[PDB]
Amino acid sequence: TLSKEEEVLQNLQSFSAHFKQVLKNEKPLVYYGVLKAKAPNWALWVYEKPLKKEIYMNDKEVVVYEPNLFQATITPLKDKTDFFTILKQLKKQTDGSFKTTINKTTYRLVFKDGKPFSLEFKDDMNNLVTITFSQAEINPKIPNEIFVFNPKDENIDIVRQ
Repeated sequence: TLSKEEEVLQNLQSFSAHFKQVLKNEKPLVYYGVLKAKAPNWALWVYEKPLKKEIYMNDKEVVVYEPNLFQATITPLKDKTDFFTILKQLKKQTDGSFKTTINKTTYRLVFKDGKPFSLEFKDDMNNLVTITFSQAEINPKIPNEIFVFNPKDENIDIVRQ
């Protein structure tokens, strides 16, 4: 009664992948990085190119660290919308994609060769965000400390918005 993709989501406890992030508008400026996610609701997005940014996320908040600025911006989250939460919520659609809606934003996951392949949603400006995964790993061992925002030094301005 579970498809192969449905079993992956049921059994999933961690995930890592390289990603390409495209936002559709004037000219596609494409961001590249690495994603690590882990139960219960932890996620880390490391952008490597062309800008370096680290986005730590859990159930309660998101931390956006901009090393070029020596600044971290913290936003409390009212809805659980981290990557692992979304996956554990997806339901299979008639077209074979997977979807879920959280706070009026619909997220669409497509699989390929048995692994998460792409994630698509509108941002809060109604712009379409497409994230494509490569070198995807199902249930890798990801050490917990990777997820701890450790400045590490203390030049960092902490901005709350």
